[PDB]
Amino acid sequence: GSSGSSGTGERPHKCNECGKSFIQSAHLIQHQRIHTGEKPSGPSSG
Ligand SMILES: [Zn+2]
Repeated sequence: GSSGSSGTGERPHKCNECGKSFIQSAHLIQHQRIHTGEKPSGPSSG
């Protein structure tokens, strides 16, 4: 059991991709991007 992000000082917003955290949502909503980029090659229509 690797305890991570356990202690004092937490945020109401956390990334579901890696697990990071941010004070404001706008901060996270933007970060999550680093995980999902643009792939116009994929077959997925649209
Ligand atoms: Zn992340």
